[PDB]
This record gives sequence, structure tokens and C-alpha cells, in this order.
Amino acid sequence: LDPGLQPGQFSADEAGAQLFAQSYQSSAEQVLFQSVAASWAHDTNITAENARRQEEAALLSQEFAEAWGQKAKELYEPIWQQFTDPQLRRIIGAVRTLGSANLPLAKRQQYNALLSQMSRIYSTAKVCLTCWSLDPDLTNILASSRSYAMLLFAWEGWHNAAGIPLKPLYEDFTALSNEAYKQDGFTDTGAYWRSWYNSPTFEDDLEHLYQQLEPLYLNLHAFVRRALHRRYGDRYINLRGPIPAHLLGDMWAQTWSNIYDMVVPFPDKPNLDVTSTMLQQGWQATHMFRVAEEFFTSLELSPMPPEFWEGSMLEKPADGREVVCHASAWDFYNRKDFRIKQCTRVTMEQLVVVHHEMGHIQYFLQYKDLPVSLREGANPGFHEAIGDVLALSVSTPEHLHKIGLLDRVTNDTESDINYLLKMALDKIAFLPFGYLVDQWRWGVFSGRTPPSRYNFDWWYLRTKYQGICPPVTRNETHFDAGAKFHVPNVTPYIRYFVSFVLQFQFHEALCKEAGYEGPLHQCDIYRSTKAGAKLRKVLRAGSSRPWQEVLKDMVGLDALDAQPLLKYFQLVTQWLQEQNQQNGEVLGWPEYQWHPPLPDNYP
Ligand SMILES: *[C@@H]1O[C@H](CO[C@@H]2O[C@@H](C)[C@@H](O)[C@@H](O)[C@@H]2O)[C@@H](O[C@@H]2O[C@H](CO)[C@@H](O[C@@H]3O[C@H](CO)[C@@H](O)[C@H](O)[C@@H]3O)[C@H](O)[C@H]2NC(C)=O)[C@H](O)[C@H]1NC(C)=O
Ligand SMILES: C[C@H](N[C@H](C(=O)O)[C@@H]1CCCN1C(=O)[C@@H](N)CC(=O)O)C(=O)N1CCC[C@H]1C(=O)O
Ligand SMILES: *[C@@H]1O[C@H](CO)[C@@H](O[C@@H]2O[C@H](CO)[C@@H](O)[C@H](O)[C@H]2NC(C)=O)[C@H](O)[C@H]1NC(C)=O
Ligand SMILES: *[C@@H]1O[C@H](CO[C@@H]2O[C@@H](C)[C@@H](O)[C@@H](O)[C@@H]2O)[C@@H](O)[C@H](O)[C@H]1NC(C)=O
Ligand SMILES: [Ca+2]
Ligand SMILES: [Cl-]
Ligand SMILES: [Zn+2]
Repeated sequence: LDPGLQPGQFSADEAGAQLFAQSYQSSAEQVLFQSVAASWAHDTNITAENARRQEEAALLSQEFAEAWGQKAKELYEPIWQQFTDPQLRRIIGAVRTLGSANLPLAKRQQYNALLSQMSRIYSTAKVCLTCWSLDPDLTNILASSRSYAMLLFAWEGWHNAAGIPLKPLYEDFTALSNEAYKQDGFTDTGAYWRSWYNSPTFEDDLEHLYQQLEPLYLNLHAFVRRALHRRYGDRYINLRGPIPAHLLGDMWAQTWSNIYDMVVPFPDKPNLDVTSTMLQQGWQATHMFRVAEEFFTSLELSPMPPEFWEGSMLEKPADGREVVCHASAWDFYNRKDFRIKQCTRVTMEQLVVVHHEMGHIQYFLQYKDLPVSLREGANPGFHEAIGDVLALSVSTPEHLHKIGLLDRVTNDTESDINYLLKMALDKIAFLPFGYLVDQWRWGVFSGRTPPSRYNFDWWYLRTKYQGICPPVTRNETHFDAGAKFHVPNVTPYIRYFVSFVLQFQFHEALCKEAGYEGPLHQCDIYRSTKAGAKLRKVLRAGSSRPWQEVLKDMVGLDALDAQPLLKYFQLVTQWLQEQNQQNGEVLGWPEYQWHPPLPDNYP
């Protein structure tokens, strides 16, 4: 560790810890910057040399974290929890958590190499017939093909190509991760991840939320299943069994927006799939990012800085480079460099992803002057919700008309049902998937799910919650959890379930602050500077205060609550129940063992 980056001495009291935290701040920004920069160089240019450089940067980060972590415990272990300054407690509490820096050198190097190899495997996997990549080739197949056989080839090809080689690395990663966090006092890595929410009843509270939401999903599922049956027939769709996992428009069946044309109940109302109009009008990636920015500035939030426009990667490179295409937002921890890396495609769903990522950037901009340990969301679900809340306003038929994507305007019951059904295909279909991913991972970290049951327990949960089945037989050579980005890239997932509930609480509060008095699902907070100011107070807080209190200041309640989501969807919830009843549907999938047959002469 360079001399300028090492911790000195400080007195063993609160006045000293304050000076300790200020000296830490200075050197942490340098160490974090070099680590984020090396990660950027690799993720926009996957090469063996760039991976080597990223591993060396990660090792330096661990050396820094150990030195300052050990100094914090040396001086403050018996007194930090009684400090008067609540922000200083949170800073010291974070610095004394070493994570992977608890491992000995040889195991640190093994850990860093596993992260690098798992990332490379996921983002360079191909399906060959001449080879298709996930983004854009396989993505476009899953969204627009209606050939059962072509969808099956793409789904099976991707899951085999990405998942099978990841499994031995993921086993080794799990054991090293658990060994590291056991030294911080956690029973396993999952217990450390859940601790970020500072709620002793976290798992029960989530289960109670899902009980309120499940009927809405069961009814959307049965309605969509019926539509698929009319197109694919009784051989490939069982009206009392799970839906084949490759027929819902998306590689993970996690958002169903791309099958809207098969389910839309009132098709002579205005056409809400505005992707065609974006194409017809010549929208490109940079248009999409500028339109998102202007929503933020309409609220008197910050524009994107020059450093963002000069540094970001907003299209997939055409120069034969391998990149990580999965969209992401970047804080370089120097209060100046902020970027997005996205292989942007011209579609309405991608316009929503652009808003999602710009919400992350806006948080970074607003909390950049806090101490580095407090530059995070009040909890991770807050960070995930910011951009989605603004996109709820952008998606409204009224707002799409204002930006030239919907010429005709209607305000009637049929048009509302169309809109709420389209929104449900995104927000309601996702809920079981958002909930189940970390149930799977918590069981792997705790040891309830050993390697011998990775795929058995994954498909148990996929069927239990989403009501889908794999369209070809799977066994424990397959590792289908690994074919989802966040698993090999070690990103937690329960934050997205939390976000999809929270964003409707945020929306209701901002709409009220803006003075809006119509139906919640027709609110558009565009140009509301009062709503902007309420949101800004959240963003500028970072993690300096307990999330329960920040939430109470914003929405008037100190807990997650499903009521605003239920209020938003109420009209289509009622309508779908009526339709399924009149159609005589069975809600659920009691033929839980059913799988579809293979196509004749496949492949
Ligand atoms: C689409 O249309 C709805 C429904 O409008 C209502 O029903 C129609 C059949 C007509 O009879 C309309 O004249 C009638 O308003 C609109 O929702 C309605 O918005 C108005 C405000 O613009 C609401 O009135 C307010 O209600 C609050 C109390 O909640 C009072 O304090 C206010 O003084 C004011 O009276 C009305 O409650 C609301 N109705 C419903 C069912 O939500 C909606 O605004 C419109 N959408 C667009 C984009 O124009
Ligand atoms: C498209 C989105 N990409 C993630 C996100 O933006 O959350 C990326 C990859 C993992 C983290 N991440 C970041 O950008 C972080 N750096 C943010 C931060 O540091 O706070 C994604 O995975 N989403 C969108 C909703 C559903 C879910 C999905 O598509 O499965
Ligand atoms: C992708 O990364 C490679 C390194 O892995 C870069 O290659 C270097 O390019 C510079 C150009 O100024 C040369 O001076 C180095 O000798 C190259 N290194 C190696 C190992 O070949 C490459 O430039 C990067 N590509 C892009 C587009 O950034
Ligand atoms: C696991 O599955 C592997 C490949 O899938 C199999 O081959 C296709 C063509 C179908 O027969 C499908 O039903 C099978 O699952 C096999 O290579 C492998 O031997 C299977 N078993 C084990 C223990 O790996
Ligand atoms: Ca981050
Ligand atoms: Cl999380
Ligand atoms: Zn996000």
C-alpha cells in the first residue's frame, strides 16, 4: 500500500474517529476510482490484459480495506456503537466490515479471479447454428419470433451456453464468500446481504407483501395463458399447467411486455406499443438519453454533466469488440466522472431502461458531496426505484402524446384497461421473479441448497412462484440460475422486488405534492418543481439516515406498503377477475408436473 494511502494514528475517542473518517475519505476516493476505472476498461473492452489489470486493482482495494478496517477496530471497537454522531457510527460501522479483505492473500487472488472468469463467461457466451450473442440477437428472437421451435432453440441454446460452464466456478465462489463474511460475524453471505435493510422481521414482512400481490399475478397469468393457447394450441399449452418458459417475450420470462399484441383487449383504441413510431421517426440512442434528461431537468433536478456525455458508451461497439452489454450506471467516486454503459436498442422498453439507469446517475449526482461510506441509497430498493418512478409518468398516453409518440388521445374505460394491462405485463409479471431469485441464493449461501440441488431448487421456485416450466428436460449438469446476469456478476436481487412495490408509494406521494387530483394511473409529474424538490430531499440523504425515517418524511409511512400499487391497478385487477371467471379459467397450475413435448424433428 503506497505510503500516502496508509492509516496513521488518531486518538481513541469520538473526536479522533471524526479525524480518522476524514483521512479515510481522502484516500478512499483514490482507491475506489482506480478500481472503478479498471472495471470500466474491462467491461467496455473484454480482454485478458484488461482482466489482469482489474484483478490487480481489486487486490489493491482489499489491501486498503484491511489496513483501514484493522485500524478502525484497534481504536474504536469497544466504543463506536455509543458515539453521539449517528452519521459517524454508520461510517465506522462500514469501515470495520472487511468482506473479502478478510481472506488471506492466496484466497483473495482466487476470489478476484473467479469474479473475472464468471463475468467473461456470461458476457461472451454465444449460440451457434455463425453465432448469435444474447444482446441483440437472442433478445430480438425471444421478443419477436412466434415460432415455438425457434424460440426453443434460442432459449435452450442460451441456458446451455452460459449456465453449464459457470457451475464449478459458482460453487467455489460461494464457499470463499461465506468464509470471508463469517469473519465479520455473519452466519453466511445471505445474512450480510439481508442486514442492509435493518429489519429483524425482513423475510416475514416480504412474505406478507407477496400474499397481497399473488392474486393479481394469478389472474394475469391465467389470462395470458389463454391467449397463448389460442395461438400455440393444446399440444404446447396446458390450460391447467405451467406456461412453457420461452413463450413470454423475454429470456427469463420476467417481463411480458413483448406479447402485448397477443393480449390487448381493445385493439381499435390508440396503439400503445410506440416502438414502431420510434423507428418510423428515426429515434437513435442519443435521442433517448436526451429525452430522459429533459424529464429530470423539467423537475429542476440536475442535467447530465459533460463528463457523462464524453465518457459513456450508449451503443454496442461495431469495431469487433467484446463488451458487457447488460446496461449499467457508474459512479467513479471522484465527484466528477459518472457514466452509463448500455447496448441501447430503439424500443419503448429500452426507453424505460434508459430512465432506470439515469435514475441511478441522478442519485450519484445528488449525494456526491457526502462522505464516501454514505454515498448509497437509503436502502438498495430506493436506488432501484428512482428512474422507474419517473418512467411511470413518461409511459402515460397523455405524456407520450406530448413527446410525439401517440398522435391520438382518448380518455375512456377501454383505453384505461389497455394501458393498465400493458403496465401489468411489466410490473405485475415481474413480482414473482423479483421475489424468488434471492430465495434461491439465500438457500445456496446457507447450505440448504448444495451443488447437488442447484437446478432442482431453482426450478422448484420458478414453478412455485412464476408458474412456468422448462420447455426441454433439465438435470443437474445444467445450471439455469447462472444464465441470469446477476448470479455470475454477484449482484443482489431482492432490491428489485422492494423497488417494484416502493415505486408506487413514491408515485402516489409525488403526484399529491404536484397537486394532481385525477386517477393515480393518469398522473404525470412532468414540469412539477414541487415534486422535484420532494424527490431531491430523498436523493441528497444518501444512507446518512435510517431508510424508515426517510420514507416517512416522503410518503407519511415508515414501512413498505402494497396499497398504492393495488390502488394504481384496481380497474384492471377487477376486469381480469371478471374475464377469467366468465371464461371458466382455473387460477394456478395444478398439473404441476406437466412439460410440453418436443417439436417433431427438433432441431
Ligand atoms: C379522464 O377522465 C376522468 C374522469 O372524469 C370524470 O368522469 C367523466 C365521465 C366526466 O364526467 C368528467 O367531467 C369527470 O370529471 C378524470 O378524472 C377526474 O379528474 C377530476 C380532476 O381533473 C377529478 O375532480 C376533482 O376531484 C377532487 C376530489 O377527488 C376535487 O377536490 C376537485 O375539485 C375535482 O373536482 C375527478 O375526481 C376525477 N375522476 C375520477 C373518477 O378519478 C381524468 O382527469 C381524465 N384524464 C385526463 C388525462 O384528462
Ligand atoms: C437493467 C438493470 N441493470 C442493473 C441495474 O441498473 O440495476 C445493473 C446491473 C446490476 C447493477 N446495475 C447497475 O447499474 C448498478 N451499478 C446500480 C448501482 O450501482 O446502484 C437490471 O438488471 N434491471 C433493471 C430492473 C430489473 C433488472 C433486470 O433487468 O433483471
Ligand atoms: C482494448 O484493450 C487493449 C488492451 O487489452 C488495448 O490495446 C492497447 O492499445 C494501445 C493503443 O494506444 C496500445 O498502445 C497497447 O500496446 C495495446 N495493448 C495491447 C496489450 O495490445 C486496446 O487499445 C483497447 N481498445 C479500445 C478500443 O480501447
Ligand atoms: C443431462 O442432460 C444432458 C443433455 O440433455 C439430454 O439430451 C437431450 C438431447 C435430451 O435427451 C434431454 O432430455 C437430456 O436431458 C445429457 O448429456 C446428460 O447425460 C444428462 N445427465 C447428466 C447426469 O448429465
Ligand atoms: Ca454501486
Ligand atoms: Cl439488496
Ligand atoms: Zn438499477
